[PDB]
Amino acid sequence: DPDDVQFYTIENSVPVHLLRTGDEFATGTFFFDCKPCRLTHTWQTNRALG
Amino acid sequence: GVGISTGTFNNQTEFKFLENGWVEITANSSRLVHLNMPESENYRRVVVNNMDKTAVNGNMALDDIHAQIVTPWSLVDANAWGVWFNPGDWQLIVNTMSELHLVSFEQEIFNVVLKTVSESATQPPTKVYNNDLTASLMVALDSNNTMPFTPAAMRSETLGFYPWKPTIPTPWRYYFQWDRTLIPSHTGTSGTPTNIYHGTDPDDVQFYTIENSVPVHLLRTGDEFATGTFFFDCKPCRLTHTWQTNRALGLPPFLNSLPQSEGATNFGDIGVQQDKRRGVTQMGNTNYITEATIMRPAEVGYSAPYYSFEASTQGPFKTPIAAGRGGAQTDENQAADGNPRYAFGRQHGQKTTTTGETPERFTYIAHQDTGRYPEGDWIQNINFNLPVTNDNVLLPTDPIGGKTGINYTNIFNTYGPLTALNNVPPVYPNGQIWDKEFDTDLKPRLHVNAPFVCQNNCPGQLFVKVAPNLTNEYDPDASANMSRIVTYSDFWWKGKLVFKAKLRASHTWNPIQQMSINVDNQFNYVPSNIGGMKIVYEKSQLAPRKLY
Amino acid sequence: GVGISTGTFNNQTEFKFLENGWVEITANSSRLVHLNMPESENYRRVVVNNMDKTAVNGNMALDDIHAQIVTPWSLVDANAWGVWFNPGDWQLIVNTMSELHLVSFEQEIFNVVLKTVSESATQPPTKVYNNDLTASLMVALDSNNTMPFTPAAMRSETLGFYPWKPTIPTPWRYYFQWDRTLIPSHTGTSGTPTNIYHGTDPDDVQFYTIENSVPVHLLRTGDEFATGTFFFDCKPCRLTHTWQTNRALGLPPFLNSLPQSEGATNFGDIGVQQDKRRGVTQMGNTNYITEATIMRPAEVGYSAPYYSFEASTQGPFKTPIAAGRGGAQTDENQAADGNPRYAFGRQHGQKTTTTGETPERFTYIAHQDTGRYPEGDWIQNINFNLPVTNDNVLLPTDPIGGKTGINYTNIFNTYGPLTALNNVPPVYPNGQIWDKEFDTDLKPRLHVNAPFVCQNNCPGQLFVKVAPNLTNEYDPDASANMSRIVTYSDFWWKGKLVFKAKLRASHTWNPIQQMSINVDNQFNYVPSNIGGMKIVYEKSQLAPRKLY
Repeated sequence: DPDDVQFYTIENSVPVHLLRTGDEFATGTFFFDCKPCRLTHTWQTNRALG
Repeated sequence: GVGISTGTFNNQTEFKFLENGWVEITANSSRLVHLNMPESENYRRVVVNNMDKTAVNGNMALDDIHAQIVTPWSLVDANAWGVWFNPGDWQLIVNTMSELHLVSFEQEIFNVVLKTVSESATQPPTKVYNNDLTASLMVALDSNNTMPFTPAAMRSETLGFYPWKPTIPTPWRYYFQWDRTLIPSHTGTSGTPTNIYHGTDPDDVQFYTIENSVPVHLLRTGDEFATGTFFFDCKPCRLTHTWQTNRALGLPPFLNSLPQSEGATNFGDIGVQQDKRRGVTQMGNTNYITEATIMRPAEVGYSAPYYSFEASTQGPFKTPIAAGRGGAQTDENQAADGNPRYAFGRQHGQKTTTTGETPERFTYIAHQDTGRYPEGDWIQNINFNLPVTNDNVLLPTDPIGGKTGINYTNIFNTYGPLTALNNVPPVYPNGQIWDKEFDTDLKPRLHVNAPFVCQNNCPGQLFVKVAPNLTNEYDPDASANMSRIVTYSDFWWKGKLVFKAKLRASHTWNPIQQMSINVDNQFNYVPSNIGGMKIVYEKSQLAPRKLY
Repeated sequence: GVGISTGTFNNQTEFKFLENGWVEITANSSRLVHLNMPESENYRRVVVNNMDKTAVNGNMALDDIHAQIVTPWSLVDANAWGVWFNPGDWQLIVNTMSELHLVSFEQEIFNVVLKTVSESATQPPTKVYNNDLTASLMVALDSNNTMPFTPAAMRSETLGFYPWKPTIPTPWRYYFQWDRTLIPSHTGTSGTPTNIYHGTDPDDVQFYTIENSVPVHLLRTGDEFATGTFFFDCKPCRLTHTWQTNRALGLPPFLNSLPQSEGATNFGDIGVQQDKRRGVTQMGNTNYITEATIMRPAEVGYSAPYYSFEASTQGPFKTPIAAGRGGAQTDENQAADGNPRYAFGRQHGQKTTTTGETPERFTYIAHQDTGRYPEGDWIQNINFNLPVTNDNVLLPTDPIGGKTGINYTNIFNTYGPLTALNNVPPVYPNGQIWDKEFDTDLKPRLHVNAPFVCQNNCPGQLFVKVAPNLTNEYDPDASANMSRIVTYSDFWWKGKLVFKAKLRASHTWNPIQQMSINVDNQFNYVPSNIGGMKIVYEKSQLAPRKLY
């Protein structure tokens, strides 16, 4: 579907870095936004409530 | 005063660009409203019983039985896109903005006029129109939103869409509780299914009057009225559509062989045995990793029962769906459920000069691919032995209940904790703009009739009425009907809707889909030699957006 | 240094909305340029004589005789739309802005590399590529604009249009004065018309060298170069077209009779005898006031001689015209003069994967109706007796000079003090962006090749060259040819063009013409399975503007 068409190129969208031996690159620190993950499992079924 | 105008006409929409690509659209709309005295000056409690029509087995969906309160007041409703923007403005919004924010609303009544028709029943019976200088128009703004909410757009009863054409308000009426029972049947259902209108549960009874609830304003020519500014509370509306299906989420398979030559048949090829590939699935008992099989993060869209009528305390009703289909498979011919259909008149799009009383209509096929092709669906036994065997598959083709025109997709529902969907797109010009949330403990995730639902606060409705213009004879204790001087009023209504939009940015190499005039639609945007006008509907989330 | 990059790749175009609907577009373009050592290390003075071809009577327009100076330097030219914007960006500009302002330009050379090809003439003769770490690239920026201006876009010799495809600069050459005489003739012209290349007027001689005029920079890997920011001086470019002809200026005639019914034949009618109407004309001896006759304020467009070759000191040349035609009458078939034609290669639009050396081409038919249908023209004797008599009319049909394929329109010129025209519209992507004004006392009102002419100051040209990589043997007094080590260089070029645009506003009820992708053009904006790419040209003043 022509209205669903999206051709993306890296070159046109992100700044590109050329690194030679002497160079290096570093992303800085990114902080996430996420609810915590539980490390425990539950075992109670409707049959075991109350 | 008598010879002094109390207002200004303004139907100019202003676009004021701010910083960081934010525009502030302020839509001005002005109309001349014509209003007649009421049929009666009473509240009427009426029942509609078309039992005769449902009396035919197989016609239940034709049910119209209801009770309602008929009031001597008229409703001034301006909540439909067509009231505020023209084809020109819509193009601007839709082609260049990426999100819409409804900010506020204001309306005012000015340049009120009341005349009285006097008939000089002559040879050729004549009638003289005279100004009633001391007569009053009655205005009531239910700002505490006391009265039940009745969006006139679901009946194509809003103000009209053209600034140079006078309009009229609608007679205000609201639903009154009733109890009705209707058992479905079909062509050749022996007997007569119960079809009963039981009446009213007394504990569900609520009779409302304007007079007892809202402060009423009497305006004479010299007067004017203005609502102040109401601010809405609503999440923004996106002006872009999504196109990615579960089938298009994430990393595609790495192709071990790429076309060497151009050619519509020169495909590339994954190079690995479907039962020898790496990756994740949720088919614990299979080694086949295919695009239909590989794991996706959640599900875009859901399956819901189709042409499903449900029944509660007051008759059957159609089960609503958040998105229909259309595209590769549905056009007008590949007709489905979920797509809305709009019927309307000369004041809202039907060609002006057209003679004939058939409404003008259209089925809206959005652009966000979030629906379903039920025909492509299949259930299959968990053993997953593959060229599946007729009795380890349920196809949209096998009949359910032994009905040959019913399959499991009509009763199917795949909504669940992984469902992702989008709110409804705007329908220009016949669609409603905002809607009142339900005062229900748990609320609906969306409304299929307006992209904007105001939660905590909505503008109240505006009611208008010619006050009673009595004659010399008037006896309140007569069981007769009050006799009035034939009075009518014309007033100017001016409304102001403000939006906030954000400008779109290109992100792909390729161009976007834009609304544009062309040799085939051109004549839909200009008058006829007769001055006939029409307002063809348009789509709104033309550009794509990535879902993930 | 050796292991240190001296630059950054950037091909991102930013759109930054300001106040009051002004955007500031800043186009970043980055390419990898490949460059070879020069054929020779000398300036060469060469003449091109295709006398043999013009030797055929009736072929004068096929003339190519010229003299030029061939230089050991290459030109880095980035002045073509396609270098800075993609189909995506163009859509944004063109559909939503109403005027364009070219503000500045900057370019820089980084990450220079020089290698030397060493051939190990083996069985299968081999060649090793090695880095020449101490070798230098030579850069010269003629910022005082000393050298003669040579826009590489008139030869489709600009940097290429795709950021992921390496490119190359063009060998710089410039015109050297010559004197030539060619007498026109035709098929069957008895004899041999003089066709002489006389040589050079000594007082018109100007031999220029880069070395003697611009400061030259030697850059080694560790080096980098950057032009600073140059600001242009140019009137804004309109992104809208005009459509009104002399025939559509001002108050139309009042119609005394209007259609009563809709119908493509239900016309309205002026109700007054053409010789009995009021109004103004410039036909002092007539009482007929018609739409072709009534007075207009000035003239929109002008008539100029067509397929007119003029001759001066150096051969014949085509007379240029400010606008061609096309529309109601001209399409590819209704082919005319004034419309430009573009021929180009794989680096600038011709499909990448296409085999074959025929250039890719296109004739640009603008959208501003400011041209002429010479076929509709007529001269008529001043007595104005009306059904004009064959000898009181000169029709585009009667022959001039007794030639049957020539009429007065081919020699006609109606340019004068009432002429109103518009500058040339932008041609994406093959068109040139800016041009240098002529250092002439009186200047041209426009340039038919670029919408932007910088008067007082233009950015200077950028010249590049591999410096000589000599071998052990080198004798400056030998009449031979200097022997060099086969060296070549690759460097990254980064340019930055800034524009200022204004956002458009709707002013009509009806929508505008917008650029949009569709099922027929869609595949022109995405790669092939082969990775073939193409860049179809587009139009730019899509929306209308009122002239008066």
